[PDB]
Amino acid sequence: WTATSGSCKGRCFELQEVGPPDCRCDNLCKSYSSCCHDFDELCLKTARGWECTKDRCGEVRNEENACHCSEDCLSRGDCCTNYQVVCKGESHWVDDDCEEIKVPECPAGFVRPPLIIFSVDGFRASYMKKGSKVMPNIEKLRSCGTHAPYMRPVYPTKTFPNLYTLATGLYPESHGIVGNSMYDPVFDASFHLRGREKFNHRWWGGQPLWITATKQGVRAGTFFWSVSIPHERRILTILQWLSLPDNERPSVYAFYSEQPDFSGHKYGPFGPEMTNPLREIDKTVGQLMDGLKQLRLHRCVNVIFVGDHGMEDVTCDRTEFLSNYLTNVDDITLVPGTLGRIRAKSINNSKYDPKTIIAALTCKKPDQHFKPYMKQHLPKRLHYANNRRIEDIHLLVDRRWHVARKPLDVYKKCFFQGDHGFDNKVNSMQTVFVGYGPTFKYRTKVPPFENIELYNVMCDLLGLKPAPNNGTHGSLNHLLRTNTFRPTMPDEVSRPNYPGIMYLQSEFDLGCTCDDKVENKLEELNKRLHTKGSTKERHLLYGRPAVLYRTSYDILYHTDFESGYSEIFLMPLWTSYTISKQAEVSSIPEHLTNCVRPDVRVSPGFSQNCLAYKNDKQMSYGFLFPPYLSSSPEAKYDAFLVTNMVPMYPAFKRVWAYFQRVLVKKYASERNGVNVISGPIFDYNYDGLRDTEDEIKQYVEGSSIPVPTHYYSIITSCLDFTQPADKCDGPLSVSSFILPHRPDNDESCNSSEDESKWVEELMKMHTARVRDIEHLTGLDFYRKTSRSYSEILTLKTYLHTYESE
Ligand SMILES: *[C@@H]1O[C@H](CO)[C@@H](O[C@@H]2O[C@H](CO)[C@@H](O[C@@H]3O[C@H](CO[C@H]4O[C@H](CO)[C@@H](O)[C@H](O[C@H]5O[C@H](CO)[C@@H](O)[C@H](O)[C@@H]5O[C@H]5O[C@H](CO)[C@@H](O)[C@H](O)[C@@H]5O)[C@@H]4O)[C@@H](O)[C@H](O[C@H]4O[C@H](CO)[C@@H](O)[C@H](O)[C@@H]4O[C@H]4O[C@H](CO)[C@@H](O)[C@H](O)[C@@H]4O)[C@@H]3O)[C@H](O)[C@H]2NC(C)=O)[C@H](O)[C@H]1NC(C)=O
Ligand SMILES: Cc1cccnc1N1CCN(C(=O)c2cn(CC(=O)N(C)C)c3cc(Cl)ccc23)CC1
Ligand SMILES: [Ca+2]
Ligand code: NA
Ligand code: NA
Ligand SMILES: [Zn+2]
Repeated sequence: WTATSGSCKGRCFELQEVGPPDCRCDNLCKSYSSCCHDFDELCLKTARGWECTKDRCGEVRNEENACHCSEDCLSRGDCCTNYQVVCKGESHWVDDDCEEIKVPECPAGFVRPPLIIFSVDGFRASYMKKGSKVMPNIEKLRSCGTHAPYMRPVYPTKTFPNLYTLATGLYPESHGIVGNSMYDPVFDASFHLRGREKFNHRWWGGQPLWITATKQGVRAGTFFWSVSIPHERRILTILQWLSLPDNERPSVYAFYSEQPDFSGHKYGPFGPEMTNPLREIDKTVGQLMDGLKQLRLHRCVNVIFVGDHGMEDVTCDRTEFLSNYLTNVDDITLVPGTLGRIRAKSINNSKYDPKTIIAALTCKKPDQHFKPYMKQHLPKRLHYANNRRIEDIHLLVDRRWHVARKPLDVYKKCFFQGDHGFDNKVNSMQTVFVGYGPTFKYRTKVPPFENIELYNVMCDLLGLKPAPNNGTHGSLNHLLRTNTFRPTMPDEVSRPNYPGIMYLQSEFDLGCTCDDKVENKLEELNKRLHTKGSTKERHLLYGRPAVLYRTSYDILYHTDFESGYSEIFLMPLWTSYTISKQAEVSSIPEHLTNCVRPDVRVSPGFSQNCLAYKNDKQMSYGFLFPPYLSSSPEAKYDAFLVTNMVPMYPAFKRVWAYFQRVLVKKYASERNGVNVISGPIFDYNYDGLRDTEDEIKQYVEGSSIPVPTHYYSIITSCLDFTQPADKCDGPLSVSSFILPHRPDNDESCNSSEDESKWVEELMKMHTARVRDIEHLTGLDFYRKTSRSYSEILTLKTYLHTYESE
């Protein structure tokens, strides 16, 4: 209930929100039906429109006008944004040459440059270039400030998950807004795009920037606008707030545009009707910048122009129907469209089974345009699993397609031509970032980055300490002229042991065999030097990774590779080796086919055993440093040490052997050598974080050998590929993956074919940032390079996407 009998006189767009039953005058009151009776009359004036004309100049102040062209309007802060151009001979901001802003040029009483966030919905990254002729104001921000050629949204590339990610620096799984539509089984409640449940504070996790600001005494504009308030009025309201006395004036502001998303859904991303919405957004940007210029704030304020996601061509005839796959289609609830989420229709149904639902959806039609996944099997780069609101069964839909339950859902709901929501590495889903202002760099292009990184930078821009988030603070320091946050490397927690030869062969009872019984002073000293780390500078190029948790591990050196061997997990945490462009691939000699060798530096009690693998009918083993890449027949024996062995499903060994035998060499040829770090990952509770030993759900049968959920590799080389990986003078180049360790290759529809037809496609899907592997392993890589730490942070957030230009 609202006693809407109070009045808005002198309160229009008030910054504090008044509590019920008293009526509201703030920019959100409409959306709650809580505005005072006179809100429209007083606060939403429209008379005479939004622009000054020649014959309004000097005019007597008429209070009924939307904006003013009277002589006192500058002092009142309520001129039409074009007042000085029309009435005072000034130029539009867009018409002025750009001049570097080396220092903030702020009026007296400004304690910091204010931040204005200009957010646009559905603004696809290619619009920056393709629409550049019809967006001169945006083009000037882009070319004169700091810009990325695109910014990567989070998955799902929907509106609510992305806008709230932008505001919090968190993955949707951590902030809680995991879709525009959600069911929370603990609340037993639904969140919708349409309605009143989406207002309840229990849905919203993390700490959004407006809250961070307020807690630390930085004043925030009310960030959100009821949909019916027109853009011109949003802008004028912002500019009016900018004229408040020092003590009352916010330091951070937001503007939101429902366009171009609204038209893009109707017309597709490049429909001819899309030009006008782009012109209109540019005009709003012009109005803001002209208004800042009139207030002498145009060289004081930092402006972020930022999108939530792009837009793809999608029409009703490209819909897959679950009714064509499932018999029991009435026993399921589907969240439909550009992603699919499936759960039981009734909790009381004990005949519901996810396993049979997944199988019925798996590789069933030759052209199938979606792929089912249990959520823990989704590519780890999506970070889309650790929330009770994310249904166990997920459908990843191909770009340009929809999934629906039954054909009736699509005609008792073609309307639309555009949609978004697909995999966040899809080109069409990429969106925009431009920063302009004293704190941003001048005419600077920065590499593409993820939207999770921006919360830290907005905090930096405002002098705030960010709440804990998923950005990597310092990875975007290269966007900024100053205010940089100077990160330090985390301290190593566990130091390694360096074991020497401590055990005789006969102390081992591992049930292993090796035909290594084939037998010299110069060569003997040589092998000893290798085992003490003589070749280590070759294979460990960036220092050893640091272990950031408490554990017991050994560094083991070899001619061809170095490893950090965990006495707790009984396998390496990491294995590091360098392959030059000139390296040769050899085969495993016939006599060495089943060779496994005890490692005389490591006790029997901290070793794996061959008997466990013999007894476990489901599990085989592989090696982290591959025998195919040994530098010599004698060095090959090192690759068969029990301390280089890891458990692998036969199905997964198909993937791994092809990576090891074919792809590593291919990369070394293409990249002029590669340094490789590989190892296991244990993430049984799918939180994206290293498991402790008590969380491991699966062991090699009858043993304490834990089974990894995933295998990772990090492949580094020189950015300037004219220099070899092992002699690189400058920036580095990386690609990584986190491959799911699965007992089958059901994920890959073409897997009955030769690995050359499917394995690389699987790996590309499971591409990863080095930072993702850090969270999953508790390791810290690139500790000893010649590069600055912020540049290394940028390299660790890099994701190799495998999309065309
Ligand atoms: C991305 O960045 C984010 C932010 O840094 C990372 O997320 C953090 O990870 C931490 C570890 O997983 C986690 O720390 C825990 O804090 C617990 C207290 O949690 C509350 O308080 C915080 C602080 O205000 C708050 O943020 C939390 O908010 C969550 O939950 C609410 C409502 O439920 C949501 O609104 C909100 O969206 C958020 O949900 C997300 O996180 C939770 C986990 O907290 C998930 O379950 C959700 O699905 C969702 O993803 C909370 O309101 C604290 O209780 C924990 O301590 C336990 O474990 C420690 C080990 O140190 C141990 O000492 C304790 O004994 C304790 O165990 C006990 O509880 C167990 C569970 O019942 C029980 O089994 C035991 O027997 C014990 O009794 C823990 O320290 C932190 O909360 C989140 N923060 C956020 C915002 O998500 C994220 O990891 C990063 N991702 C990647 C990939 O890097
Ligand atoms: C980008 C940014 C960075 C840091 C702090 N804040 C930011 N922004 C976020 C977007 N803003 C809005 O006004 C929002 C608009 N919508 C859409 C909405 O309401 N519809 C009905 C479709 C939102 C939906 C959500 Cl989940 C959250 C915010 C908004 C401005 C502030
Ligand atoms: Ca985990
Ligand atoms: Na076996
Ligand atoms: Na298959
Ligand atoms: Zn949309």
